Amino acid sequence: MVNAYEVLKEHHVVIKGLGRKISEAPVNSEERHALFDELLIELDIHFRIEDDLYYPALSAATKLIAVAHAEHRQVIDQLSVLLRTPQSEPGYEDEWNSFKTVLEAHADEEERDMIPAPPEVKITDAELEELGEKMAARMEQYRGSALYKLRTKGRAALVRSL
Ligand SMILES: [Zn+2]
Ligand SMILES: [Zn+2]
Ligand SMILES: [Zn+2]
Ligand SMILES: [Zn+2]
Repeated sequence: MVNAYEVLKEHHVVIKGLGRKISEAPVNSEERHALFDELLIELDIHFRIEDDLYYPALSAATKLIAVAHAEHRQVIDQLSVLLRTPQSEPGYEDEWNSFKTVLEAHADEEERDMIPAPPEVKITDAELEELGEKMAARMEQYRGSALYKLRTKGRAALVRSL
């Protein structure tokens, strides 16, 4: 029996783990480039399940919902800056660290304020299980479409979809 909080917390662990593997791989290595694509896939589907399923269930917390969505903008805006410095360029590792910091702050801020749901949100244990089930299935569906984009249309197309 999984629930919505566990789905998101377990996926934050995945994302943080990819971020650590990226950081540990040599700059501009084949390994680091593949790991970064893997992170983009997981990030794409993570923000979508938050925006499409989890945050709507929490809509009664209007101020924290606004902050949550603005924090997504923070991550996407920083990703745009990161992609303007390729790994072959001297300032790349500074840009990667700046992005990693913003990404890690997403999860930390969410796990402070929004997991579990804020007090204004009335959601039952049974509803959290059904929501967790829907999120887990939607994650598989979204990963399929994210991969389709990356495979058939490229990394740029996957970034434009965030
Ligand atoms: Zn890998
Ligand atoms: Zn988020
Ligand atoms: Zn969003
Ligand atoms: Zn999250």
